[PDB]
Amino acid sequence: ADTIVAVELDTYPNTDIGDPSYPHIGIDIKSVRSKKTAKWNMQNGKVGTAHIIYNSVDKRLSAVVSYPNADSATVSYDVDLDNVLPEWVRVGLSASTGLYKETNTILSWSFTSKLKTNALHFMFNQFSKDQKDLILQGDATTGTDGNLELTRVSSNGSPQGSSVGRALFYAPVHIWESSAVVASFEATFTFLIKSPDSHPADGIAFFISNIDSSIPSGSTGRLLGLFPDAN
Amino acid sequence: ADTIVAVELDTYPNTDIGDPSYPHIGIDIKSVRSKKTAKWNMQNGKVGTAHIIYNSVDKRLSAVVSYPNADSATVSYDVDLDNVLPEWVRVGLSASTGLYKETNTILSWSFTSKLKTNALHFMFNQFSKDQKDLILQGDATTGTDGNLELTRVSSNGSPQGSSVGRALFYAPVHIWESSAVVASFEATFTFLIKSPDSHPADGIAFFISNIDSSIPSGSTGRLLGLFPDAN
Amino acid sequence: ADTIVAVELDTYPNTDIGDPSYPHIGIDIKSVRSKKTAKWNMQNGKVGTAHIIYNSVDKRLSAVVSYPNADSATVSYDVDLDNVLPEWVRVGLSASTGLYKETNTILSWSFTSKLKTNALHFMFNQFSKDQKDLILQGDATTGTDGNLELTRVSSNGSPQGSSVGRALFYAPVHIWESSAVVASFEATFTFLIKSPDSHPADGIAFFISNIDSSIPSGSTGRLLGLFPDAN
Amino acid sequence: ADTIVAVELDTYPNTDIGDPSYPHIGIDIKSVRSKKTAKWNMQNGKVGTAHIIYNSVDKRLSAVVSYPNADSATVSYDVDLDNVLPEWVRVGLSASTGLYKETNTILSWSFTSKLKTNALHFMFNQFSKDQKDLILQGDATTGTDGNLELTRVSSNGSPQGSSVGRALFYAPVHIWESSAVVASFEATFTFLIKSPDSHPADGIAFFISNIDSSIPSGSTGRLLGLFPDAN
Ligand SMILES: CO[C@H]1O[C@H](CO)[C@@H](O)[C@H](O)[C@@H]1O
Ligand SMILES: CO[C@H]1O[C@H](CO)[C@@H](O)[C@H](O)[C@@H]1O
Ligand SMILES: CO[C@H]1O[C@H](CO)[C@@H](O)[C@H](O)[C@@H]1O
Ligand SMILES: CO[C@H]1O[C@H](CO)[C@@H](O)[C@H](O)[C@@H]1O
Ligand SMILES: [Ca+2]
Ligand SMILES: [Ca+2]
Ligand SMILES: [Ca+2]
Ligand SMILES: [Ca+2]
Ligand SMILES: [Mn+2]
Ligand SMILES: [Mn+2]
Ligand SMILES: [Mn+2]
Ligand SMILES: [Mn+2]
Repeated sequence: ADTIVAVELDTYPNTDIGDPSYPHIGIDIKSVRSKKTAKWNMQNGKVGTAHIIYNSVDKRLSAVVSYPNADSATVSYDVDLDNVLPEWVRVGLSASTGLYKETNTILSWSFTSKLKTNALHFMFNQFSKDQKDLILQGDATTGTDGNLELTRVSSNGSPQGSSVGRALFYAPVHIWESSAVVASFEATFTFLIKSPDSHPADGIAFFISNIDSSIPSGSTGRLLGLFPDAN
Repeated sequence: ADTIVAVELDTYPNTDIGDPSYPHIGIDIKSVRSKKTAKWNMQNGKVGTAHIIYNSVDKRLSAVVSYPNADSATVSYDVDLDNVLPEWVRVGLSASTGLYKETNTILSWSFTSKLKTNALHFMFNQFSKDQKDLILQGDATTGTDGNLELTRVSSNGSPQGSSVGRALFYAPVHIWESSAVVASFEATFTFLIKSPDSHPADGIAFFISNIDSSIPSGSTGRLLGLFPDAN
Repeated sequence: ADTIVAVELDTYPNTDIGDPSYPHIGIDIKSVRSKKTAKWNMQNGKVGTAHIIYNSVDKRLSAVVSYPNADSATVSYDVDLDNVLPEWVRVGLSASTGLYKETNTILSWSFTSKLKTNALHFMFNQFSKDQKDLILQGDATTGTDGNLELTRVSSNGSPQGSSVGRALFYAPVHIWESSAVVASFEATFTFLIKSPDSHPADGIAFFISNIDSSIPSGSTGRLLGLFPDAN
Repeated sequence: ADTIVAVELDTYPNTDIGDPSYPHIGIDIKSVRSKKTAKWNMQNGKVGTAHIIYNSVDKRLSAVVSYPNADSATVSYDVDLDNVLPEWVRVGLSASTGLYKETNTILSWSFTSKLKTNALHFMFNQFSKDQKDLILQGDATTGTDGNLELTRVSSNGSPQGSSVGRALFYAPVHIWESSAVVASFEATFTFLIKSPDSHPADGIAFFISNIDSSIPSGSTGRLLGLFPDAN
C-alpha cells in the first residue's frame, strides 16, 4: 500500500474507527485512526484557513485551522518523518463524501520546503481549467470559479455522495535528507465546506505520500481518499 | 518541432551559421541564429554567474553573465513571449560538445515565475545522485561533487567530445496567461566551463520549451541540444 | 531640496504645470512635470492595484495600474537611477488634496529590493494603530479598518481638502551599488480613491527619496506631497 | 532595564554563574543564566552556521549551530514570547570579550518574521562600510572584508579584550499580535570565531529586545553585551 502522513479536517465522526464524537482535526501517520485529534468547530458555508508546519529540529507536525473572528483549533504530534516517509514524496490535498456529503472546495494552496539550501515554493491563489502543475485523481476538477473541487458537485452546485478526489503537486519534493542540518515545510490552504444537510461528510486532508501514490480503491467516506482500510 | 526560447553562453564561433567571430551570449527565439548577441570574455576554469529576467510590462528578455572582479556581458531583445511560447512550458539547462569540448558543470540553479498571484520558485545549491524533481536528458548526470554535469566527463573530470545533455525542472510552469496584469520570471545559475584545449566548445543555454521537449536528433556541437537544424 | 523619483497616480489635471487634460499615471524624475505619462481610466470608489518595477540591466522604470475586469494603464521611462538617487534611500507612499478632494486609502503595500545577494522585503496586508515600521508624515494615519489613510478623512470616511500625508518604510534601502551585477526593486499597493464630487484630486504616488525626506512646505494639491515647486 | 530574549553561542565557561564546564549554546530569557543549554564543539578559526526558529503554534524557541562535516548542537526551550517581549522589538547580534578574547566576525545574517499576512525579510551576505539599515552599538564595525566585526580587532587582525558590540536591524519588527492565527520568525547567521590564545571568550548572541535597547554599561565578558548583571 501507499505510505501516508496527513492532517485531516474530519467533518463526520466515525466512532467505530476511533473518531471522537465531534468534527475534529487529526494527525494521521500510516492510519486513518489519528495519532492525535483536537475538537474543531467547523462552520458550514464559511471560508476556513489551514496551516501545517514541520521542522527537523523539533520533529513536531502541527496544524492550525481557523475562521475569521473565531477561536483556532490546533493539533501537534511528535513524529520523526525521516523514519516514516521516503526521502522523495508528493504533497497533495484529498477529500471524500459517503452516504453524507459536502462541497470540498479549495480556494488557495501554498507549500514551501527547504533542505540545508535547496528550496521549493508554489502558490495557487486561483486554479485554471487546465492546471498542468497539478495531478488530479478521482473526481477532482479545476476551473469552476477558479477553484479546485476535490469531490463531485452537480450542475446546480449540490455536492454528490460516494465521491473521492485528490490534487498532488506535479514535482516530487525532497522532504528529508540525512546530510540536512535543518529541513522544514509549511502548507496553507483555504477551503469552503458547504452541506445542504446539517450532517456534512467526510472531510479534507493535506497529505504527503510516496511519489506514485493513488486513491486506494473504495476509499470514499471515512477513509478520506488516503487509506485502503480502517486499520 | 519543439518551440525554444533560450539564452546561450556560446563558447565556440560557428561563423557559417551567423555566430560572431568570438565567444558570445545570445537571445535565441525559435532559431540557433541569435536574434541579438554580445561579446563574452569567457574565463576558462573560473566559476561564472548567469542572470536571466523577463516581465510582461517591458516584454524584454535580458541576460547578464559575469565572473568575480571582471566586467559583465549583457544582452537584451524585445520579444512578446505570449506570441512565441505555449501558455505552459518546462524550463531547463542544455549543453553540448563537438570535435571540441569543455566541462558544462552547473553548481547552482534557481528560477521564480509569478502570474498576477500564482507563483513557482525552486533553488538548487547542490544536486544529489537521485534528483527526482529534474528530468535528465542525453548525457546529463547529477551527484558527482553535488554538481549537475550537462555533458560527459571522465572519472577525473576530463570533458568528452560529441556530448549533449539537458536538465528540465519536473513541474510545468504557467509562463503567461491572457488574464494576467503582470507576468515575470528570473533564472540564475553558476557554471564552470573548463577545457584542456585553448579551443573550448560548444556552450550552455537556459531554455524554455513546450512541456514535452526532448533533445533533437543530431543536436550535439553548435546546435547546443536545442535545435534540429541551423535555420 | 529632497531628491525624488516617483510613479504618480494623478487624478486631477493641472494643465498649467504640463499635466495632460485627463487623469493619468506618470514617471517623475526630480520634477512634478512627469518625464512620461499615460492615460488612466480612474474608477471612483473601486479598489485598484499599482505595480512598479525597475532593474539595473534594462534601467527602465515601469508601472502598471489596473482594476478587476478593466484594461491596464502602463507607463515606462528609461532612467539610470544610479545617476539620480543616492545609494541609500527611503521608499514611501504620498497623497494630497487641494480645493478638490478624495480618499487616499492604502489597503496593502509590498516592496522587494535585491543587490547581487543582499535583499529586503516587506508586506503590509493590514495596518495597525501603532505601525512602528512606518514613518507617518503630515495627515497620514493607520488603524481605521486596518488601512493607511494618507490624507484626512472624517469619522464617516468623508475626505477633506488641503490635506497631505506620506508613509515611509522605517529602514533605509540600498537601491544601487557600483559593485552590483544586478539591482532590482518592485512595489505593489492596493488603493481606494472615493470622491463625493465628480472632480476628485489630487492623487497618490509611490516615491523613492533621500533617507531624511519630509513633506516640502506647501506641497498640498498638485505637488502631491513630493515637490517644493512646479518646476 | 531592557527586555532580552537571546540564543547565546557561549565560548567561555563562567561556572560561578551556572555555565556548564564547556563551550555551550543556550536559550536566555531575561537572564544570562540560560534556561536551557547544550554542549557545543566550537571550532577555532572555522566558519559556523546558526539557525534560530520560533512559531506561535508550538511556542518553542530552538537553535541549531553547525560546522561543515561535524555533528550539530541543538537546544530548545518552551516559552510563550507573548508573555516576555513587547509586541514591537528590534532584532540583533551581540558579542563580547573580557580578560580572554576572540574575533566575533559575522559573514552573513538573514531574518524572516510573518504575522497572519504581514511579513519582513532581510538578507545580508555582505556588509558595506556605511550599512545604513544597521544600528551599530559599542565596538561593532562594518566594511573590513565585507564583514560585521561585533568586537574590536587591531590593525594586525588580533582581537582585543574587554570589548562589546551589537548590530540591530534598523526597522522595528512586529514579533507577536493578539489577533494573529500564526506568528513565526527565523534567523540564520554565519560567524568566524578565531583566538590566538586557545582560551577564547566570550561568545556571540542573536537577541530580540525592546526597540530602544542599548549595551548595558559594563556588559563586557560573560554578560555578552545583553545583561547589566549575572542575576
Ligand atoms: C454511514 O456510512 C457511510 O457514510 C459515512 C458518511 O459519509 C462515511 O463516513 C462512511 O464511510 C460510509 O460511506
Ligand atoms: C568544426 O566542427 C565541429 O565544430 C564544433 C566543435 O565542437 C561544433 O560546433 C560543430 O558542430 C562541429 O561538430
Ligand atoms: C485651484 O486648484 C486647487 O485645487 C487643485 C486640486 O485640488 C490643486 O491641484 C491645486 O493645487 C489647488 O490647490
Ligand atoms: C576571567 O574573567 C574575565 O574574563 C572572562 C572572559 O573574557 C569573562 O567571562 C569575565 O566576565 C571577565 O571579564
Ligand atoms: Ca470521520
Ligand atoms: Ca557556436
Ligand atoms: Ca495633477
Ligand atoms: Ca560564559
Ligand atoms: Mn477522524
Ligand atoms: Mn552563437
Ligand atoms: Mn500629473
Ligand atoms: Mn552561558
